Amino acid sequence: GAETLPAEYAGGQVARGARLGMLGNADVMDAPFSITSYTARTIEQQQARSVADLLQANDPSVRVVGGRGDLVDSYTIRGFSVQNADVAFNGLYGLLPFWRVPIEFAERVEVLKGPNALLGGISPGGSVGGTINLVPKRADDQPLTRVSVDWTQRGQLGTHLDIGRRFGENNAFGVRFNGVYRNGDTAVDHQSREFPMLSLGLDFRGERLRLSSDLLYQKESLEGVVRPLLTGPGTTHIPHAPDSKTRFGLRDSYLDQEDYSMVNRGEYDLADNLTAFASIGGRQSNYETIAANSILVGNQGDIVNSLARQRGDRRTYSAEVGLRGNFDTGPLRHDWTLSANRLHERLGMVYAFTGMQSGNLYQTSPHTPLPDFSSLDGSIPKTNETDLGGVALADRLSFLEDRVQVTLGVRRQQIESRNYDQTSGARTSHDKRHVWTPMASVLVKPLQDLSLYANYIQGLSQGEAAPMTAANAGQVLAPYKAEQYEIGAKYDLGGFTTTLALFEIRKPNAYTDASNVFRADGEQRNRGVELSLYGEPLDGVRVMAGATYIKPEQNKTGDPASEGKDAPGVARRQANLGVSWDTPFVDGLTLDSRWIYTGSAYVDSANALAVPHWNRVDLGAAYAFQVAGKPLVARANLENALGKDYWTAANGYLSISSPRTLSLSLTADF
Ligand SMILES: [K+]
Ligand SMILES: [K+]
Ligand SMILES: [K+]
Ligand SMILES: [K+]
Ligand SMILES: [K+]
Ligand SMILES: [K+]
Ligand SMILES: [K+]
Ligand SMILES: [K+]
Ligand SMILES: [K+]
Repeated sequence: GAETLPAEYAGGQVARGARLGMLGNADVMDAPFSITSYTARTIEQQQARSVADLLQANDPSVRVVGGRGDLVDSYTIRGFSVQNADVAFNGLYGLLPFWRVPIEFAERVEVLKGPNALLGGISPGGSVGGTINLVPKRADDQPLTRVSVDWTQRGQLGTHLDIGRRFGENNAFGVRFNGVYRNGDTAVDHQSREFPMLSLGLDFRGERLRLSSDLLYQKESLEGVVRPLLTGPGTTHIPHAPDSKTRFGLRDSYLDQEDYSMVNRGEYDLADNLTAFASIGGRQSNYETIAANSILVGNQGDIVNSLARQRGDRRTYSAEVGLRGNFDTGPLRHDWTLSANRLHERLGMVYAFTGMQSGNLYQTSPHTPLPDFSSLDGSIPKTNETDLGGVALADRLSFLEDRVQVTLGVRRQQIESRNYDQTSGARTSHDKRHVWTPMASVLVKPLQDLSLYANYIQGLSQGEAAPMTAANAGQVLAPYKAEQYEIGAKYDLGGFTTTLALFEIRKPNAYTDASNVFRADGEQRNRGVELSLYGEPLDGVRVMAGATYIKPEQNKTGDPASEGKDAPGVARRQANLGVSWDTPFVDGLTLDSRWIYTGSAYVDSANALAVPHWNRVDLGAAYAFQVAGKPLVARANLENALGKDYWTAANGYLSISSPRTLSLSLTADF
């Protein structure tokens, strides 16, 4: 079925399938895309708390910007940015915590590489690099009464309860609750963090009727907020990264960020070859912050911290309804889906940038003045209203005993947004557009264990508004249509799988031309190769490895200083290697190592500002034992074991590494 949880692959660290938006779940070997799905077991073994913790440690395609000391994580995938706000939830946008998705309630975290507008519609944030999808935990038949306690340097103490029960005839009903409370000093100087999280996953499985409800509350409170380093007009070189414990932004920064959501989902089998489905959900997101971005001034590490207060009240609704069925026109099977989706959001987002305070990269900042930001006090006005709605039709044509599979789709995507000035309430912009966006794929299975494939699909982003500097200040540009071609090969030898893919993604870029009109006449052309190996090649020895190579060409810019140069914040080379080993010499003892590599990259489109490659090494240990009939597992995670300090490049800015960080936990099942 479309919604059946894909089984775990050999080794239990990844799964055998993942969601393809409106098409539902597909096995890796029947997906004409590059998909990876990480399991709860991998989450729990690595003591990963966020999407970022997980993807950075394991995935060769994903690299994190911001990091855990910052209020936000973003992701780069196939040399494009992917916003945390663009992470899906069972294939739906707008329902997960806006700045940073927690994963201690997740059964899977999945990554579909490359744009996928046909499959899911436009992402709220306009991301086209790839779609990250979280699958919520459900209650298993066996009852779960799990408690764990944890410690993370320097003094964060936590507790996590995971309780599940199924009930009724044939265990038709499921209830799974997760609660976390984690609090205390982080690894970084003068920083502390509080984190409460509550989730519930509720399901009913009947004969023809399948229902679920997911609820989530979370809050992230920071005392001390790490922020990026911006390049300044005459930066000529990027200083060497400081000790990752140093905190060189605003000493008395804070964040309070709260997200909560609910989504209800259903299917009903109207006949043996016809199923209706729908989902309705929404999200409230409350944001309060004072912090500062650090700006490079000169070239020996001096900075200026540019202070801001930001307050946000964000209210999102997200829904889908559709039909899927199947028929035969002779030797050909049709598996068709007709879907319609809607995201509606009202946001108030106010800010004021006041304060410029001198600091240094190599120094943890002292207490400094907090400007008077009381002009943002009171109720937060509406600053934006957005409505994204689409209708799609797809058909997977299966031929020759399902060994050839041709998928075609088209979607009509509507976009509408209105903006209002934060001070005056004046209507500033109103964008209303539509785009038709198709896909086509083919997959052939020469062997049971070998799949070859090609796809074409697009990605959409809402057009930018012209900066106030420009001749066309305020004017909203047309949507950016990204286009992907990909081919690849997947080979499953039973215990492990190797994949290869080649892609290209072309996308318009906007810039201010030499006559001060902001135009989307730029083109980026990202072409790359991806290689992966995963599974359990020997008994008790699990491996996840991979490497990418990408040429992220700014193939059209006008400006000769940048033309045909590399897009900033996009390393050409990346790789990961992870090994998890059950020691045959001690019962219950498993040892993990990981190596993460990121090649050199640039911060600027002229490519005068390069930042070096980097390496991180992680070490883990888990020890499973019994006490009084009950299973316990003690774990250790050592992230960045070598204590390396490194910049991650982005476009016009960089984010500092986290320090060497030890986590310990004990888990008990009752
Ligand atoms: K899934
Ligand atoms: K890995
Ligand atoms: K970012
Ligand atoms: K998308
Ligand atoms: K959008
Ligand atoms: K957004
Ligand atoms: K824990
Ligand atoms: K706005
Ligand atoms: K590069």
